[PDB]
Amino acid sequence: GLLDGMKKEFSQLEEKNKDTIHTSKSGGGMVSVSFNGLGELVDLQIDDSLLEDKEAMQIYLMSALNDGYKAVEENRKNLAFNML
Amino acid sequence: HMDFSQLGGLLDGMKKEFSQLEEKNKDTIHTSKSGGGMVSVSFNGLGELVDLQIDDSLLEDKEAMQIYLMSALNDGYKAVEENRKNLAFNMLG
Amino acid sequence: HMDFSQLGGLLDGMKKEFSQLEEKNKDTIHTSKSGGGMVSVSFNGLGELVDLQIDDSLLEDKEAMQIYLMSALNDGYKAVEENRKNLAFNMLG
Amino acid sequence: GLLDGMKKEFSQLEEKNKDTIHTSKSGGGMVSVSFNGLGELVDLQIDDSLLEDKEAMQIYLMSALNDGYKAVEENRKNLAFNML
Repeated sequence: GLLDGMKKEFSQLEEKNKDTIHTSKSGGGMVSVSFNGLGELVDLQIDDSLLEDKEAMQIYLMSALNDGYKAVEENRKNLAFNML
Repeated sequence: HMDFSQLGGLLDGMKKEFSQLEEKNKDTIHTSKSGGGMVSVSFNGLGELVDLQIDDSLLEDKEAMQIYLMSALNDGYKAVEENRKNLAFNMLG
Repeated sequence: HMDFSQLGGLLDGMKKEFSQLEEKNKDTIHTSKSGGGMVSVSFNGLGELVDLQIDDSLLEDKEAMQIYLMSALNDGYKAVEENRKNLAFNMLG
Repeated sequence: GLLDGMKKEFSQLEEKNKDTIHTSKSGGGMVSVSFNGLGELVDLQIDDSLLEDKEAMQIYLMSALNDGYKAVEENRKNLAFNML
C-alpha cells in the first residue's frame, strides 16, 4: 500500500517534472545542455570554437551531461526521501 | 511509477524515520503491576526490562512471587509488542 | 502480521540488496550509436556517461553532430531509466 | 504487495514459533526463564538461595529476561532481513 501509494504520487510529480527545465554548462560556458524533469535531454549546444579540439569537446560534453543527469537523479532521490 | 533511484531514496527515508522512532521508543517507559501491586516491572519501548521491584513480603512465598512475576512480565511484553505492531502498520500508513 | 522489529529487519535487508544491485549496475555498460555509427555513447547502469566518441567527419557539420549526439544520448538515457524502473519493480517482486 | 506478501509469510512463521522454546539462565544458573517463538514468557524459575538477597535476585532476573527477549527479537529481525 505504501509503495503503491507512493507510485501514485510519483505520477503527480510528472506534469510538473515534464515542464521544468534545468541547464548545465561546461568548458567556460562553451557547452550547454538542458534536461527536463523526466530526464529527457531537450537541448544541447556546442560553441564552434570547440570543434578545433575534439578531445576537449568530448570531455566538456561528458562533464555537462553528467552534471545535468546528476541533477535529475538527485531530484528523483530527494523527492522520494521526503515523501516517506 | 517508480525507478530504482526513487526506491533507494524511499528506503533511505524510511530507515531515517525508523531510527527516529526507535530512539523515541527507547525513551518511553511502560509499567505493569501484579500481585496487588507487590510486583512492578518497567519496560522501555524497545521491550527491554529496565526495572523490576518485588515487595519483601513475597520473599516468603516464592510460588506466588513467580506467578506474579510471570503475570506482570507477560502483560508488559504483550503491551510493548502491541505498540510495536501498531507502529509498524502506522509508519507504513 | 508484522512488528516494528521485523520491519526494521526488512528495511535493512532491502537496503543491503539495493546496494548490491547498484554495484552490479555500476559495472554494466550500455552503448548507443547514431549517425550511421559516427556517434557512440556509453553509459553505466547508474546512468553516468562514461564514454563519448564522435567521428572526425562530424566536426565539419556541427548541426548534424548535435542532432546525432542528442539522438544517441536520449536513446541511452531512456534505456538505462527503463532498466532502472524494471529493477525497482522486480526487486520488490 | 511486498510488505503484504511478507506479512502473509510472517504468519507462516507462527505455528513454528509458538512451539519453539528458548531458555536463558543467569546467576550461575540460579535463574532460568523460557520464551516461546511468539515472545511469550512460558517459564520462570528462581533458586530458593536467591530469596536471601532480593537485590541480586532482581538483577539476575533482569539479566536472564533481557537475554531471552533479545533472542526473540534477534530471531524476528534476522528472519525478516533474510526473507527480503
